[PDB]
Amino acid sequence: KWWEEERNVFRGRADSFIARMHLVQGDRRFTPWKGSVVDSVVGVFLTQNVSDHLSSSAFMSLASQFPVPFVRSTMDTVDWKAIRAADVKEVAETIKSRGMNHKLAERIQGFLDRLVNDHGSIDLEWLRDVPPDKAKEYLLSFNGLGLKSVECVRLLTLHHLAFPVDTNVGRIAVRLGWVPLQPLPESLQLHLLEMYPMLESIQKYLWPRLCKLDQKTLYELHYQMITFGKVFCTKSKPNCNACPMKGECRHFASAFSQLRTEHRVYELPDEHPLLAQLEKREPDDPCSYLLAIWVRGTILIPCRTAMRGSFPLNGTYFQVNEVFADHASSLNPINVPIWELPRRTVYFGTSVPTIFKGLSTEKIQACFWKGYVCVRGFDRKTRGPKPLIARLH
DNA sequence: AGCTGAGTGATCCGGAGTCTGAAACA
DNA sequence: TTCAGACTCGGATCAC
Ligand code: SF4
Repeated sequence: KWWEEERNVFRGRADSFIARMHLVQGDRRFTPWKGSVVDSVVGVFLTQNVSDHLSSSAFMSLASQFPVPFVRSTMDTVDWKAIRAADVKEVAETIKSRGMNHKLAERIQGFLDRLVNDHGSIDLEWLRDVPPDKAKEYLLSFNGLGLKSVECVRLLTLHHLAFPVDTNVGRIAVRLGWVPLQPLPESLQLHLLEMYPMLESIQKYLWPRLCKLDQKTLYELHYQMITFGKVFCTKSKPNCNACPMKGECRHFASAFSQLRTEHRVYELPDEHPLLAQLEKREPDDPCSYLLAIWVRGTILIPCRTAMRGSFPLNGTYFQVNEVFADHASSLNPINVPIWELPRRTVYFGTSVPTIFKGLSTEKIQACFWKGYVCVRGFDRKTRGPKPLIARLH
């Protein structure tokens, strides 16, 4: 029964959280994405020890290097048989921009070899049928996957009852009024808030509190937690004064220009005849097409439209207001000889934390309601990632 | 008692960032 | 003013 009270109090903290920020991050509602499960497995391979934008870029580089011949559609966008028949050198060169490329490429090749010598064709849709316990056991039975990876794959793709704790989640849960930094032990004397490394097996002390909650609740909690950690709780100087839990974050009680490059531009309606070469935008994005201005023009495209959805891990790599830069439209921008359209801001930069540092709360709210973020570029022809043009940031 | 052994504890893999201290000059 | 080396988004070992 005492277990019950703890569970209830945690449920309450979560509810206060998922709501309080819901007035800031807009609508983080569940939206399904296409794609097989092997896409998720390769993605969780790829994002093991690298930042999110770099991992997404490496994944799309893999996708464009070997695209599936093509005309929740659980069909892999990458012809993994080609990678099975490929060589280690070239595939490591494919993700050379990520690091660890030899090691990761070898691990991917070993995983694919294990799969094919197990049951022939490359397929894991049947993981959706077995009980979650045995599926979790078999996924963990692989090499190169710890517990965080399998928990993440299960929760965000197979919709089980799981909670992956990345660095942000552990830091957040140890720094707020939630579980302290002394779960099993008793420090009781530190006299500072240095946040020395406590990203570890704490889950045995946290998972019991999160045994019985809704799946959508856990999905939204994870999504909003990671974006909130990206924007508000950074390892170096959080904008703690501006966090709505300033009256509740335990760390805040201890004490009490070149980053952003924005251009006020106009968005593109979905029925503009000059956009006929732009993949025929799909209807499941709150945000729309954008155009960057300096007779002159340069277009912007949303991420989900650019990739046709079907991104691994249900597309949690990307922010809600995240757009791509068309490489062709950047190399030789189009001359379009348009003022009465609504004016919107682009907030260019290089990552999520870099752009949002130093900003006041109202500016954050504005850029989440009628704002946008872009940190990279994209080529329509080869469907591959490319470095961002230096003409803006 | 004299050999486990459990568990961590460093350390690794590796590009691209940024951040930060020294130097330098006043 | 430079700039250069340190540090920052897990899973294998391997030593203790
Ligand atoms: S109150 Fe400040 S330090 Fe605490 S989580 Fe919010 S932004 Fe971070």
